[PDB]
Amino acid sequence: MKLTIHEIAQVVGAKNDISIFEDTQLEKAEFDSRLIGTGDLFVPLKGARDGHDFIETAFENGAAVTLSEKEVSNHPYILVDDVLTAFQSLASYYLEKTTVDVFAVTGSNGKTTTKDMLAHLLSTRYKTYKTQGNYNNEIGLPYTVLHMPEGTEKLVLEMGQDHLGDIHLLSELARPKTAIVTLVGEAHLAFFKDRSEIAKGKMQIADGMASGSLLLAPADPIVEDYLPIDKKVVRFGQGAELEITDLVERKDSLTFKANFLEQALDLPVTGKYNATNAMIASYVALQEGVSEEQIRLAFQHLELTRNRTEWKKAANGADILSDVYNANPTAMKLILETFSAIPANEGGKKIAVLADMKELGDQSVQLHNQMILSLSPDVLDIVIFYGEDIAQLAQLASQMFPIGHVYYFKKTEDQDQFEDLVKQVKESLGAHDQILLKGSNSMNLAKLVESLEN
Ligand SMILES: N#Cc1c(NC(=O)c2cc(S(=O)(=O)N3CCOCC3)c(Cl)cc2Cl)sc2c1CCN(Cc1ccc(-c3nn[nH]n3)cc1)C2
Repeated sequence: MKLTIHEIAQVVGAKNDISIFEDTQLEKAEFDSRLIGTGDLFVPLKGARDGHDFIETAFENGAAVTLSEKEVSNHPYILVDDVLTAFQSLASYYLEKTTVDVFAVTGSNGKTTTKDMLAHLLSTRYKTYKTQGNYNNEIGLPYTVLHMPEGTEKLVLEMGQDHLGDIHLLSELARPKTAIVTLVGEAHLAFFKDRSEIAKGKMQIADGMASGSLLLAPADPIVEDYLPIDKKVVRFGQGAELEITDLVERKDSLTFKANFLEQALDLPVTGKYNATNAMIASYVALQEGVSEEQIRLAFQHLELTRNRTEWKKAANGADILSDVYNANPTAMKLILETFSAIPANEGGKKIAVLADMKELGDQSVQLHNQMILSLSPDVLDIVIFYGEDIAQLAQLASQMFPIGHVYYFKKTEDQDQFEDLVKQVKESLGAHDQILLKGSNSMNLAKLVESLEN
């Protein structure tokens, strides 16, 4: 991260006199104080708590400077109207400074996303960096940019949306050289009206691109009204310019042929969508001087990530939302908010299962308690709590919810009511229910999610 204090202040329109402080070359930028090391930039954001509360901890951990919306006594600080806007301005600047080629991709559906496939193909030739996990939003994307290893030649940025316009912002921020749009399987759509509005939002990905730049978009007509006018658009799907003409899905792998490729590709995954993802990633990689042979060998060893978190089904028909990514309090708040904003299926309830977050140190109990502000008796019919640090939150919810709408199960260094928790979830979960599970990744949460799926 080639950045100094005065340079950031310049870039973000610092409102304080920065010359008071040394112009130190910075190390990395973090919004999670646990990740701060010597020489870092702290970025205090509105999370489950406002990151301003953790500025002192950041400096104890070695931060050299912090962005801030208020004066910070006894520490170097960069005073701005809004930290996140500053963060985003900084990432956009960093892209201008490094002039890295940016590849923007939407839509993350399973265990081998277009973002991961594309980065993997570009890596054959180029120092390539990419969005890690699900860091694809107004916070994750700027973080990704600022974490790009010095010398990177190609940067693959996934861009997600929760509300229409989210992708416009990210595209205008990143100014992609090239973009890919894929459509997924909504199930239920949270803050989006219908499939058209979904497609509208995804096609904003081309908003920040220069005329004549390449955009891959599906053949599906839902995107038609939203096609850019001044980009080079290439469609993919049955009948379109890019097309899969043959496909064998085996045991645990798949072989397929794309019209524009000389030979079949082999992938060590299953599913239609993956062949499509492979195909469109391949096309772009070809445009970047990667050979078909390089692409074929590359796919012989492709990474599977965690299943990019979404909905599953229990074997009784219920809708499971298991959120494995990001075991931190803000991610807990946020998934609570998202899950809560989904309407319940006709005939069904909404159940949340919450377990202890880990590595919150001395602050663990209070940060769990903080989730009370994200729990609403109106939308959540049953909240079930599992762990030890989460006990006080369970108590708070039991006071704030109707009689009988909360359950707590103990998990300590000795006692463990996992067995009871499982029974209770099974008894409470109807065929038309929605159930959210969120905690750290434990063997038990994993055993639970599995007793439902089975
Ligand atoms: N709120 C909050 C906290 C965090 N929030 C995040 O990591 C975070 C996580 C997310 S996110 O949802 O995970 N996100 C990632 C980016 O892509 C989008 C999805 C987002 Cl959008 C935003 C934030 Cl700000 S991480 C974290 C917190 C609270 C405190 N933490 C550890 C800690 C422990 C002890 C002390 C302490 N205080 N006094 N003595 N010790 C201070 C901090 C770690």
